[PDB]
Amino acid sequence: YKSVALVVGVTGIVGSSLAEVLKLPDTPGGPWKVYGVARRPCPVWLAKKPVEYIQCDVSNNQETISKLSPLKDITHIFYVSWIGCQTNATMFKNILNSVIPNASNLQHVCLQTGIKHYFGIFEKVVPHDSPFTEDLPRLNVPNFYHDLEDILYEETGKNNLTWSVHRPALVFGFSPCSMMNIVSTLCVYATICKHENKALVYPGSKNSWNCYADAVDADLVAEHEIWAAVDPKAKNQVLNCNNGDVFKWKHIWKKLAEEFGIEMVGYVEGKEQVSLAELMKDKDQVWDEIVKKNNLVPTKLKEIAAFWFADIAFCSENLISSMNKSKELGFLGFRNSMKSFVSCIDKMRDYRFIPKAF
Amino acid sequence: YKSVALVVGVTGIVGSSLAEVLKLPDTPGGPWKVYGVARRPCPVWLAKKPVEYIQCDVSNNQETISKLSPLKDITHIFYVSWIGCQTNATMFKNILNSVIPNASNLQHVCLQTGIKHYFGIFEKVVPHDSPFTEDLPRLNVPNFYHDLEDILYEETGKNNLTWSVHRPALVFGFSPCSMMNIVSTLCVYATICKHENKALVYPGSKNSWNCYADAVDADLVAEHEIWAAVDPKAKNQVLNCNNGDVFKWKHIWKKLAEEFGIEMVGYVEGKEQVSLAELMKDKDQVWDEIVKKNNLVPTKLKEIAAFWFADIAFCSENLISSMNKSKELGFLGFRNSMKSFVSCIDKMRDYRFIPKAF
Repeated sequence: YKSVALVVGVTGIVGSSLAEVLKLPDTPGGPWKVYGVARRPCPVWLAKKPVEYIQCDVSNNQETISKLSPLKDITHIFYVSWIGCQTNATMFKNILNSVIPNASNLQHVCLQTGIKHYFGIFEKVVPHDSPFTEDLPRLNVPNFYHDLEDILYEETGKNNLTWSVHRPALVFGFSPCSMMNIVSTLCVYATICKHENKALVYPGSKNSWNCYADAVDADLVAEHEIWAAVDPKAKNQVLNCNNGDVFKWKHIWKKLAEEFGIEMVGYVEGKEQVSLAELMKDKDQVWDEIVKKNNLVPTKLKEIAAFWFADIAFCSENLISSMNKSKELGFLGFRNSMKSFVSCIDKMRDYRFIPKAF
Repeated sequence: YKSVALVVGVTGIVGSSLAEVLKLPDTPGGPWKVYGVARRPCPVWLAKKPVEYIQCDVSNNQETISKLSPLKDITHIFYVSWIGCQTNATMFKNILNSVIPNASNLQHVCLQTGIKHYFGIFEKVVPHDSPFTEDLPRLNVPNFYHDLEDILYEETGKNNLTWSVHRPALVFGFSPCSMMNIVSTLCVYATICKHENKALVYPGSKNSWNCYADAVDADLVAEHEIWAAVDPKAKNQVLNCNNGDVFKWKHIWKKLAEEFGIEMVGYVEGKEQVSLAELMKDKDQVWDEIVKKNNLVPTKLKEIAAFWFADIAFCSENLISSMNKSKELGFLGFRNSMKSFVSCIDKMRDYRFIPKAF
């Protein structure tokens, strides 16, 4: 092995893409050894992969020391755990305190944050307008992402390590474990509609129907993090990560209806946004019956879908981010966002989480 | 010489970029010989370049035959003349009728149209929504661009030639001859404001201030046309061409003010769009005095600026085009649109068409 990755959050959407992409033939930095850390016991999908799984609650300092301090060969840390204050800072500090003193060939720390935390719902002071670039200064408004950056900079600086900060847009992806996942949430809603013989009714705002939006494929995020981990010209940079294009929810919606073979009802002029979370609140038993009727992987509705997260997406606009910095540094990776969305639907079907198309 | 280009419209914004780019070291298809056709006598900027200049009114059939039929060595036609009905069709037909029977090693015809003709101001039948892709079918609405495509397909088909249709977004560029040029128009307005000690007052709509827009650098259009002219995998395709990013007029405006060292007045809530053409209607003499006072290249206001064209830009929105098709075919060329806009300002200054910054 040439390089040794510690993927913190391996069962998450991006973490699961890193485990796969790190193991492909001709991956930069390779051949890679991969340690994958997550709180749950190793999922069956990941047990069959060449990943060394470490079950660890990284919010527990002792346990993090016990399980990560023996891993002497780590060269690259990829901190990609979903970010839901002091707990996120503590988790990241735990990782760095447990590995930095023990891994004598440690080179680089990759920190994943996001363009916006929950679409900016928590952000008095006038915010920066879009298209979002990485050179925009920090505004005097508290931010959990800025607290993690500060720990990265301090710990990498003192220890002669390189750093990256990756700011993914809304992620399109799927793996057998990760929730707070937009495509899964929308596929679940489509599946319920189809089961109940109802149309795929758009519950969102006018503006989110018609505005330009962007996103990022989980695999592209993995490629971008690996690139910044191995390209010396890319190191010690804050870097956005999106698919390189724009889309509209209205087009995703039509595609979604088409893929499920159901009628669409788009935005209806004058009709106000309604909560998808509200529409779905009494559907937990319906979901149980769908799983049974279609022999799906048993999931609970609250585990596979986050309707509240779709609701925020559908009252958001003006959130486009730029890839000019990455491109000007030589990263020309992209995805067709419409093709990426469909590929996630296909993947959920292939893994039996939602019914087949026919 | 390996390849022999006939650049129809060499004094235009894209044509002048093709003449330059076709002559760079290590240009695909090279070394290129370049014939440049335009109606005016050879400009002094272009006389010093290794371009064989052909003065020709291509709307005159006889003259086109007289001047183009002796050019036996042409391999590639680049039809990039500005498109202002029967006249545009006739001009293109003239070119093909004059060259196809005479140029026995002719390979390829590149046809440049646009994403929209004059931002769609001439387009009953419900138009296609954006982001614009090349697979969207033709709608039963007359279109001068569709008439030129039809001639391309018919003439290339019958003669065993390959074709390309390039659909540039709004072009950012500058050369010493071309009008209907957005950056020039805005630099001229900025120059007048500065001369008169007034602020750079935005005269446009609210929506065009705040909406996402896109554009294309003239040099990137040249690179894209050359790529499709030489890459066999790219041939016989309709292909959009933009810089790969998005911007907003509000940000361009601030940049424009900054570059001229003048105060900005942005969009003012409640104030309706006013015509820039109207604001400038009695400025022809003012422009003469600015040229004199700053020793600029002598231009007439009506030749260097098209304020009406800026006015259309500033009541337009929802015109974003996709580069996914080109990227998926392996064309990864891009520009930072904000940097491209500034480079055009720099170029106009360098060539002495507008005053220096200080």
